[PDB]
Amino acid sequence: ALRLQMLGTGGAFAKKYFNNNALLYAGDFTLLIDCGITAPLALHTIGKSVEEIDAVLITHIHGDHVGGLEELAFRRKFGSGRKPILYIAENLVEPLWENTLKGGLSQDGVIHSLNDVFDVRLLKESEPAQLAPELKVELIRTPHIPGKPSYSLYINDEIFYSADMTFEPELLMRLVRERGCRRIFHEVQLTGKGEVHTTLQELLSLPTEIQSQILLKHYSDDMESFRGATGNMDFLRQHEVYTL
Amino acid sequence: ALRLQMLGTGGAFAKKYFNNNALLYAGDFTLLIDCGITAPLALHTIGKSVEEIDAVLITHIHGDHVGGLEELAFRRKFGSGRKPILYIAENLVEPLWENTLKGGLSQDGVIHSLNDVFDVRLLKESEPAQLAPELKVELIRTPHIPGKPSYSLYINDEIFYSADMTFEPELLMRLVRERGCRRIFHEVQLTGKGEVHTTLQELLSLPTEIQSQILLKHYSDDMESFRGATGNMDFLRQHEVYTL
Ligand SMILES: [Zn+2]
Ligand SMILES: [Zn+2]
Ligand SMILES: [Zn+2]
Ligand SMILES: [Zn+2]
Repeated sequence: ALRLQMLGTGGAFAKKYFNNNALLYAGDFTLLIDCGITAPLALHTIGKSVEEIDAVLITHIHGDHVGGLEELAFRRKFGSGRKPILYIAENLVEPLWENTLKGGLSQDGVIHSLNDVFDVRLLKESEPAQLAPELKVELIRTPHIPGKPSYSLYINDEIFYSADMTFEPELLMRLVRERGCRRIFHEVQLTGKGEVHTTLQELLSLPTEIQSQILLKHYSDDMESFRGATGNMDFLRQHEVYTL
Repeated sequence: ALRLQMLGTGGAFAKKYFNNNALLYAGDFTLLIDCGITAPLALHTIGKSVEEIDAVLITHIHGDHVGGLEELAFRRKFGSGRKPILYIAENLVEPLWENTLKGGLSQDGVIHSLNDVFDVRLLKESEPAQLAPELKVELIRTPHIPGKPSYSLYINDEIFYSADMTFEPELLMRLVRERGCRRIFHEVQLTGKGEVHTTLQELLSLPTEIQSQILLKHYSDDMESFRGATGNMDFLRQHEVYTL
């Protein structure tokens, strides 16, 4: 059975919680979903070696989702030398390398492209990929920063992992209505206007049945002020291991 | 009098110590020297608001020195809106923006260049700059990664801050002999071959008088195994406030 453990559950600036990055365990296969500036410290905190990461999947380009990749890449290069598999949309490959990782990683005789530190495997929007015997993943293009591609994930045909996105209640409802969706992991912006994130006020306007599927992530340091005030939804606990 | 507090004293992969980033205090003026993936968490740990950072100086492009700049930039943009001053060599401006920060920070109507999030002030190699009444800083070009510009700092005409560099004992000796150098903060690679860092074995070959000036930084998680074995040198303590 698939297992999920969040390395962190926090929004980009939270300090009680690490960056919102997920570990999925399918048998011996370990997928890291996003790898922010705190992911190395978070891995250390739960006692997980970078050698145990079989693949990394990148949902969009922001420091709390890609800022730890340089450390992961170098440590694997200097350790066993095994390049982690990197799952990513084609339209994020060039920005991730050319505008994010190249500055620190590149070195004349040594590292020239993403392929020198990762085993790059492109995912196509709405084309499911069997990552491992019990782990199927489908990218869904969703909005976050205008003009920048960002993605959510549909897992094993029944788990929606929102990653970072603005409010899309028809998407949620359609996944539950047409695609068998049973569990939803949704980011939430607890205070302020939802310009590039989904607010708690927005999620509370969802129908009761959709709220019952939702565990909340990517949240700020005031999360404890809201415990018990999220209707039928609840907050993911950082480092807890969930089955499914 | 000038004061120094390391946000972290660790090498790039250390987990007992944060990334090797320095705070300098000259009266009310606060300079951050480098801003790695751990710098936001380290600032939080010592209770320092990002609003108190008056300027940031970048010695070279690596995640443990620039990987926290995206979070600093965004938090200042969304907070008081005051752009931090960024001191940097001209030949690092384009790689820092185009190949490191642009991917996550850029946004069509909003952020197009480094100047949209920083007040960029170029430093010239070997041209001292008075940052504040009691803080003069001079970039010295030193080797670290072949083909990449990286810099050390000469402060108030008498403090050498090595930042990241390979072994340059004639430089040290010449600064002590010709330029009045009284204190040296030097990176150290405790184990392994010194390909892009200075090893402890190398520093131990320095003359006794030069060792007496040196406090060690950028060190790995096995630092405590070496305490008392560094001749007349000693290890910097993370978060201690030093006068000078
Ligand atoms: Zn995020
Ligand atoms: Zn984001
Ligand atoms: Zn370094
Ligand atoms: Zn470096």
